[PDB]
Amino acid sequence: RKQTITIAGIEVEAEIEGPPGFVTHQRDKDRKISNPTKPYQNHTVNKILSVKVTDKLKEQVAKDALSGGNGYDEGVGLFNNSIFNVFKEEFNSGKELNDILSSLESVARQNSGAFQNTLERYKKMLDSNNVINFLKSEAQKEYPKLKSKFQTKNQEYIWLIANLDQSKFTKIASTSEKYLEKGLTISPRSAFINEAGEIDSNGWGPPDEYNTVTSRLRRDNSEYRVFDYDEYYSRSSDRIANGTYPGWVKEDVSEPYSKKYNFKASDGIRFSKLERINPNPAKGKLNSGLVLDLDVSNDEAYRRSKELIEKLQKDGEQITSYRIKNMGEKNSDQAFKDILGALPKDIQQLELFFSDKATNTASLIALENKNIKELSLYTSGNSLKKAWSYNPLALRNTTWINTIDYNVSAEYSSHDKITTRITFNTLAFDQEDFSNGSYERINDGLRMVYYARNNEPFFQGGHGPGLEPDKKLGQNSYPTGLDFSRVTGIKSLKGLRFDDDLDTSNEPRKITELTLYNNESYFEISSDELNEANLQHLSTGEGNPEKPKIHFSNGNNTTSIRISGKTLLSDEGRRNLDKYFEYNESLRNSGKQIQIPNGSDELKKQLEGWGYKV
Repeated sequence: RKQTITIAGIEVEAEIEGPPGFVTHQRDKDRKISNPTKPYQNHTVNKILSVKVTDKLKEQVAKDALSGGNGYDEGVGLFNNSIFNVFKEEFNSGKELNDILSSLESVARQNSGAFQNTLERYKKMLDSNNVINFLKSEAQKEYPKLKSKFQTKNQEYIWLIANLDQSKFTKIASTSEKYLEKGLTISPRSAFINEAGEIDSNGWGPPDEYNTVTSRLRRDNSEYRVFDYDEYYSRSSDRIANGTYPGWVKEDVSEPYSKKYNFKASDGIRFSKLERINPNPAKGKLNSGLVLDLDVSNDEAYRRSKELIEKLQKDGEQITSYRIKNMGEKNSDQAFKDILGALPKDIQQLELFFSDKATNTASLIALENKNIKELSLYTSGNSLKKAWSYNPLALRNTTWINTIDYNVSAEYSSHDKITTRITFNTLAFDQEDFSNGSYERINDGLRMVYYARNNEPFFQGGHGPGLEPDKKLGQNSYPTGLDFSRVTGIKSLKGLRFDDDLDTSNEPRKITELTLYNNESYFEISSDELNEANLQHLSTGEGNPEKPKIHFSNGNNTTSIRISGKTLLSDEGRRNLDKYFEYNESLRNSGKQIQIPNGSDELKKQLEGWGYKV
């Protein structure tokens, strides 16, 4: 304990602390609901509690923020970024002081987007104030006779920044000292100057040896991928499309297999083989493998499908992976439980490219006893769309799920197909899960993605892992909604459990969207409303302005909530009864409730019992 580490090329004494261990209970192992082999761990490298800072280091953090350091930011630092080098180059040409116009023609026009955000790095100090005149190189004899001569503020700012004095700026500001005492350097790519002539930033970073997300990706790309690679990088959207990996070369080898399996060139079947650029002499990882595509929306590869995947066993063959491309792109109901069930007992990779137009996750993989699991749930479209859902039990014994190849961002043009992993944010249980009218199996899956596996980066979605993902799981993201639109028995949240074993040390989970099975113009709920859960449904609530959503499979059932049985409703019964309108955009037409003609009719605001549509 109390070792020394080089934070910024300079050795400093630090409170480096042990990385947490993910405690896996025997209930997780005995219910078959842990990750199946070598439990995944999020923080592969240490946190820093504090660095005992010294002037020798906080000086270098300024020299780095000014110069661009000597790493990834070495070219967008505060006094050698791209815009500042276009001015400092032109100002060294011999032209008279009127030449600021030639830099004005370089801050509008095609450069207009790049100057406005790079100017703002200085403009938080460079504005009209008495303090700036100390921070020019030697121009104290050139500024106060020139203020009235610039033809616009967009000239005067350029003549400012081209003549700031680098050796004056060696001072870190207060907020970026506390982040350095926590062990983080300023990132030169976002450093900016404040009014007192001192440096802070919109962004920081740890030293790379202690960088959690870079060390997680540098491990997961090395072990879990089947086709491993050494970098922290995501795959590019076109490497996702072309079935190709960093450090691997892909051969199409289809035509020799076409001689054996009678598929013609147009059919939407290809074989490819991946081999490494350098083979690895070690045991236990592939030096080559096969990827078979099945472009199922071509039709020919959907007729020639189930028989093919099994022919590719009985020929005496050992395929590493499959690319079920364009699932549903030509007709939305397209069935797959037979084809996706046809696979071996061990699978290394699956690329399932779902259609955005289908949104149809038929992926009940039916417990293929292990996947070494480059199980990737990719799409050719809007991968954040709130209609995406997955069955959690369908992943039970897959060792990893692809959540590194996330590519979607604001850049891409309208007319080209991006490709990315899905941000799954809802769970879709299906009709065989609620087996004999008991919640036993749904409480394995609904504990799987909320506790037993909730330190893996896939069982998380649109908040990622939080602070200490292996020890305070209550802080992590989780899939924020339930879809029961395919399991006809479930009328409510009854018998579902959302805190595991130690209810103080992790937050009880909550949900935000709930879709329920329904078919007729009404929805009928009977008397489970006394034991149905309210406190599960409040939308990540701190006193939240927004509301949860409740939906139905048929989207138009306005008539009423219908109610049956002898039982008179308790205090909690009125609470749960209100939540079926309060959260229910399909049904906020005046709170109408049809109690059947039997029993007391004990309420004020409730209807007769007849329900025929006019």
